[PDB]
Amino acid sequence: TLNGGITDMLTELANFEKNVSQAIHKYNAYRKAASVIAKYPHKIKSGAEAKKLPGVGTKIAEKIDEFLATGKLRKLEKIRQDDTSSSINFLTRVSGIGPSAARKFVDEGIKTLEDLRKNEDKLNHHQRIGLKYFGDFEKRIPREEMLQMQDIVLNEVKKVDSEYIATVCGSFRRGAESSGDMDVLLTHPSFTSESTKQPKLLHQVVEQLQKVHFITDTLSKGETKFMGVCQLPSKNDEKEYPHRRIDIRLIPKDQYYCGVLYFTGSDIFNKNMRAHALEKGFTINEYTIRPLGVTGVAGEPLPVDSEKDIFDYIQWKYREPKDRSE
DNA sequence: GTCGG
DNA sequence: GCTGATGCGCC
DNA sequence: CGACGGCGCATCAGC
Ligand SMILES: *CC[C@H](OP(*)(=O)O)[C@H](O)COP(=O)(O)O
Ligand SMILES: [Mg+2]
Ligand SMILES: [Mg+2]
Ligand SMILES: [Mg+2]
Repeated sequence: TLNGGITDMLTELANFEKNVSQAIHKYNAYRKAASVIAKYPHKIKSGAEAKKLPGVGTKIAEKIDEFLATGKLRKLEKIRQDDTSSSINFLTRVSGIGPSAARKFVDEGIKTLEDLRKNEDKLNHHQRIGLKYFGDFEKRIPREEMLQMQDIVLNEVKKVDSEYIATVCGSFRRGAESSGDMDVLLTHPSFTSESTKQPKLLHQVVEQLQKVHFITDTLSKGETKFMGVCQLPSKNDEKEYPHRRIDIRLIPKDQYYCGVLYFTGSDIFNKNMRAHALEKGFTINEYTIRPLGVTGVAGEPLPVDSEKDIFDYIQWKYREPKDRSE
């Protein structure tokens, strides 16, 4: 838990700026600072010491001085006592209630868990499922359950078409001991950057996972991205496993490396790496790495035959998945 | 909130 | 219907 | 002082 006090302070400040202030760049600034301090292999003894790290400026240095002197932050003390703030911070924990919906709900007097359950007809489909599994979704998944979930998905995908490849990404591919959810990258040879030679490629997989009662609910679904809910089967007379979030992303098979880089994360690593790419005159998305032309208009996709090729282009030494976490 | 022209 | 803007989601 | 990562799906306004 080294500099755990400081990183917890910065995360709380980030969530405030995101949820209450709707200040996305302040949110990103706080999380970048939190991530760089988490990686620092010494007990920070001063704001001046922290300020030497990239992402920590004058204002974060001053808060760290306050926090090390007093073990708290008066700004955070006040946010915690503010009723609108604490109402908004609570509601934003429901899947599908963002900053705008939370403030809207608070404006209608809907501020608590009881208030939401009374007001189900005021909730869209996503929000109703977020409410139904509120408690379940705050639970982390042990790596042991992630391996059982992997076995069901990979085995069920093989049953639809042996040409599908399914890869579990997110914190699981980074080798975390627990995961917030299950992120699945899907490829099929019939879907490339050049041609969709078969329709319902994602649909057929979702349908098989519904048929064996693994996928239990849908939050959203298009041609390339599924967002839903799944659950491990339980034994005779055992308590049921919690319901879990599942994301499935179908990526063009020739663009697998850009796709697996994106879907492995972490989010903060992606933002740091894409920001660095821009500094080096390249743009990275889940599909391609492209050069920026004279104008600032992206050029043709560069050849990529490995994750490492993307690192090479922007002149970074390769980071294994396990080294891309916070 | 921070960084780099 | 379509297109473009916005909210909320993913890493 | 401008830029800050990039894009999928749901929803709604305007034509
Ligand atoms: C943490 C201190 C703040 O840094 P940012 O530009 O959010 C400001 O210095 C104080 O502003 P406040 O939020 O009005 O206290
Ligand atoms: Mg995840
Ligand atoms: Mg996910
Ligand atoms: Mg995540």
